[PDB]
Amino acid sequence: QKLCQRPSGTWSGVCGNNNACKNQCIRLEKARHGSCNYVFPAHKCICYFPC
Repeated sequence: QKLCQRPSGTWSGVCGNNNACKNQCIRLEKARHGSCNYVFPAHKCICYFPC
């Protein structure tokens, strides 16, 4: 198991707080993790799934 990233699901916008959208992913789209991943040109909450 590692973490695979997936931006779309519950997230749409900017990455406000790591823990916030992490939890949001896990609750909504049911990810394992989620954080501000720096994709050009700005941090977005990318949800991390177990892969």
